[PDB]
Amino acid sequence: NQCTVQVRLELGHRAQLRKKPTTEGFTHDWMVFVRGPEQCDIQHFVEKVVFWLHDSFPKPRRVCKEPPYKVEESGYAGFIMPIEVHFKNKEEPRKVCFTYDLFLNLEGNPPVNHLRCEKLTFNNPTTEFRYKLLRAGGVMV
Ligand SMILES: CC(C)(C)c1ccc(C(=O)Nc2ccc(CCC(=O)O)cc2)cc1
Repeated sequence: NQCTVQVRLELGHRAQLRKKPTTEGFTHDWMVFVRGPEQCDIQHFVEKVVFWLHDSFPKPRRVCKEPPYKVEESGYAGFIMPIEVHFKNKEEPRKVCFTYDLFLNLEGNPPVNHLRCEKLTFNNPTTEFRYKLLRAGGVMV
């Protein structure tokens, strides 16, 4: 049964100036996401993604149960965004948290377009979960 499976997640964000600062004077539009690499379907092993926005947002616990795993909002400032990626796994681990640095372009700088690549290593996953990771394009090591 000895077996290690690796899968890849990409977290990222885009930010630029709003032309029309909003009804609460929002200077930026931004978008944060979680995705797989090209030709991988992370929906096979990802139950859901939860984006924990700033406490100042309405309903700041944003849940994507299916792709795209993304939040699009307007704001005035960057903040640290907890992101939880829940797995379709019956044993441990059930999820992984990331602390995402959602930063905006200030002082009329070009738009932000950032990607953070994360490798997840699953040691001795169950038969069922191993199947999901490999279906998603996971690789045995
Ligand atoms: C500077 C600090 C405290 C980290 C921070 C950082 C960021 C923010 C921010 O942009 N909040 C916000 C911005 C837009 C909205 C949208 C409200 C709607 O849909 O009507 C709600 C809240 C607030 C505070």
